[PDB]
Order: sequence, then C-alpha cells, then structure tokens
Amino acid sequence: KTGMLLVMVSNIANPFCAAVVKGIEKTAEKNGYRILLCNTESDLARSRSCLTLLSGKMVDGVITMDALSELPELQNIIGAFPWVQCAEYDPLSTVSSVSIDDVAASEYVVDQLVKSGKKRIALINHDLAYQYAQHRESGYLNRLKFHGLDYSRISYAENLDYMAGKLATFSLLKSAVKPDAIFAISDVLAAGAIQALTESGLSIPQDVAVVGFDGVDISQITVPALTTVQQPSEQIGMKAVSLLLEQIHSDVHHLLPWKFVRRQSSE
Amino acid sequence: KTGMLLVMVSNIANPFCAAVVKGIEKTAEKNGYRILLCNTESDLARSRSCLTLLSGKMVDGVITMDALSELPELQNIIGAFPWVQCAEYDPLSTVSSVSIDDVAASEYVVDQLVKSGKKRIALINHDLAYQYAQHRESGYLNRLKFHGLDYSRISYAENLDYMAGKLATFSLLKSAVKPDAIFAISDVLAAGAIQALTESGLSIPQDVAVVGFDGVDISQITVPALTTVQQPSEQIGMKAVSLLLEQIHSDVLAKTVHHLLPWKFVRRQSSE
Ligand SMILES: [Cl-]
Repeated sequence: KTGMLLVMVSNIANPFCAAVVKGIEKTAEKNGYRILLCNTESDLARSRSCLTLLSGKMVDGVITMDALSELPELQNIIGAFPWVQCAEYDPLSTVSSVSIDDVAASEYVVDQLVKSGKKRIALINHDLAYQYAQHRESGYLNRLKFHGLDYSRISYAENLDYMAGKLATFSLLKSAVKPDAIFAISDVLAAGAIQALTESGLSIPQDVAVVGFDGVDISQITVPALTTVQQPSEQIGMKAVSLLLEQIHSDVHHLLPWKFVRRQSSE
Repeated sequence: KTGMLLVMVSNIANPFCAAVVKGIEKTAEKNGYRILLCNTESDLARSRSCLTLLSGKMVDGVITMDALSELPELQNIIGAFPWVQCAEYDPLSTVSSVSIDDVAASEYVVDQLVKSGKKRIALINHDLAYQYAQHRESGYLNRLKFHGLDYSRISYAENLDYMAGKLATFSLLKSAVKPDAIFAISDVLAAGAIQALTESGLSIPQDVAVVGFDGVDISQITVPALTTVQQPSEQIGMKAVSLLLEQIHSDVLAKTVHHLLPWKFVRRQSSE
C-alpha cells in the first residue's frame, strides 16, 4: 500500500553493498516500489530509528544486510512484517533469506591454494559479528586441518578499507614465519595486501599469493589482477526483493552460486 | 525524541557520496539525529517520492547532492523546511550550499598539465545534468583556449565505473591525434583510464599523463598513484548538517549562505 521499501545496508562504502543495493533498486522499481536506505552498520541504535517506518506505516517491507549478531533483536522489532535477510542471515531462523554458501567458498579457495603448492596461508578477516566472517573463518580452518597444514594465522582488519588490509599484511610479515599466501575476506582488504606485498618487494604470487572475496571492480584494478570469489551480488539483491514481494502479497534460505575467478594474483 | 534527516544521494556507488555521507552521519548523530538515505540520482520521480517523508513528518530536513536544476522542481514540496545543497554551487540560489569551486580547480588542473609541457589534454566527463560536471567542462575548454592550445577533446562516460573510464579512454586513443594527457571528472573514471593506457602500452606520465577528481581511496590504489583534485569530502557533509541545524534551530533565523571549502591539487606519479 505505500509503494516504499526499507533497505538496511551494513556499509554503503562497501562496494559489495552498493552492487547488492543496485540489484534491489532494480527489482523494486520493476515492481512499482521505491527504496529508502539506512546505513546501519549493524548498529541497532540506527536500526531502531529507521524501523519506526514500519509502525509509522511508511513502508510495505524490509530487507536487511545487518550482522547475524543483531538479527535476534531485529526479529523482536520486525515480527511477521515482510522481511528478507540478504547476504547476512540466520540459518536457524524462520526468516526468508538469500546469500551464497560462504563456508563452501572459502574451503574451495584454500583447496586451490594448497593444490598450487602453497602451505602457509593466512586469512585477513574482519568483524566476527557477521556470520559471513564466521563462515569464511570456519571454511579456512576446515581445510587447514584437512590438508594437515600447521601454519594458521588470522589477522582481524578493523575497517573495511585498503589501509586495513595493508597494515594487516605488514603485521603478518613481521613474524619469523611469513605466509606464502593471503586470503582476504574482501577484495578491498586484498588490494591493501597487494600493496603492502609490493612495497615490501615480494612477488605475487611467487613469494605470496593473494585471493580476495566478492568480485567487485577493485579486483580488476589491482596489479596483479586479483583472484577472488565472485558473488552474483546484483542477483542477490534482485532475488531478495522477489522473495519480499511474495510476503507482501500473501501471508526458505536460498543459496545462489558463487564462482572462483582465477587471476594473476594466484596463478 | 531522536529525529531523522533525509539525504538525497546522487549515486550511492560513487565513493565521493559515501565520504560525504560519512561526515553527514558524524555531525547528525552528535545532535540527536539519525540518517535516512535515498539514492535519487537526480531522478525526479524518486525525489518526489522520498520527499513524502517530509510531509509525513518522518524527517526534519533534507540534504541533497542532486543536480542543481532539480531545486526549482522541488521548491514547492520543500517550502521553508530545512534544506541544504551539497556539491553544487550557485550563489544566486536561495538554498544554502556547501561545495568546492569546480571552475577554479579544473582550470588549475589544466594550468599544471600545461606547465609540465602537455599540449593535448583530453577530458573524460560523465553526466552533464550536474552543474559541477558543466563547470569542469567549461573550465577545461576555456583554459585550453586561454593557453592557445589547438587540441580539444571530450569523451563522456555513461556510467560512473572503471570500465566506463577505460571505454572513454579507448575512444580518445582512436583518433588522428592522440592525447598526451587525460583529465577525468572522477578518480573512478581515471583508474579506468590508467588501465586502458597500460593495456595499450602507453607510459604514464611520459606518453600520457592522467589526473582525476575527488581524492577517494582508489586514487591511492592505482599504479601509478593518481594525481587528483582532493575535496574535503567529510567536511562537506559535516558542514551541510551544520547548515541544516541552523535552519532547524529555533533561536536563529538562518539566512542563505554558500560555503566554499578549499580543494587541494595532490600531485602523484600519474602526472608528475
Ligand atoms: Cl574509492
């Protein structure tokens, strides 16, 4: 009845979010909706504020990209109002969602690194409030144990910006035992790694391979170009709206396929 | 008790917007406000729609980063509601604004390229509905004529992304006379110019210099690092809120003001 949807975004400065929002705006407008965004950064104080649009009767449905951490409380506020969780969701909950299989993806990256002769794979992680951070860290650890590797180092980036990945990398290079590959949970973090490696005069991938995650345009801009896990980000957004519309017209955790895109930073 | 403010964003995928939003949020949230965004992209139907929040009393004021020419189309909806324009500059407009001086920055860009010996400077422009894109184009064309340069050329990126930059660049290289320098209206487009230039085997700056605009992180990621016009992007958003708060505040009758914040030409390897 209002012709408006609310989108809670985790980080508008994350280019993954921007590509997912583009897909959401496309499907919403194809279906006669317009979209309002809240840059929540999974801060329930901002969420509580923007959700007054439900009770204010200003929107017909909600899509969230907020951290798993926040989802139980969001459920208390949102209740049965149309809702889809997008990229970030709770697989134990009854709320409809769409994402990829993060665990499968990070396991495949580690397997490819191992198959290529790398043994000392470090992870650059971000905020464990997010289930996708949790999953990618489990997939990583899963395959280190499997292949029987004994190096394991995870560096937690504070911000999702290149400088965070860069300093994470210098941090990893400080040890006696240095990685021979760095898997970053985002392409922005990985571009920062590539820059630290380069200023350190390490060849990529001959000294240290780098693999990122998401397949956003930065992965094509970096030298060397960045091997990454490409999400179908735009379609994630489109499918979130399609699932939402189904609740709006009434009265599943959907997984879309990812692709490993092999580039020079790993080959 | 906590209010909300509406931001009408010109392109949520433009890292300059994200930087202005960041400053908006910092100032707003110290003053008891949270922020709602609309990715309006100077689409009038989108703008009209998100502006029902003002009428509906869900937000206390609007900061717009849309094309300047949208202002008169919305004046009837906004009336006396608190209203501030970012990144467009018209001192005859009655809507208070905060931005840089685009004409002075772009002429300065051209003067620096000409000082360094460049004589065929091209422009990658994007969406001319924005007055800043018009001013950067005039500033570029007038300053070439001012230096008596014979070469002029402009190629228009359809989207704001690196591929659009790269395509604009291939188009400028496909010509009788090639540029010896490329000035882009955003660092995003310039990163694509650097990519096409490199894949074409041109040396930067030796064969073709590149200059961008805005001073966003991509400009520190490209190889060579990207000479650019650095905007104080966060300060633009914080100031926009400050101006919006004078309007909201009961004890001041706010007047029109058009703040110009300083830009800086930041020299990197892509031009030096
Ligand atoms: Cl950027």
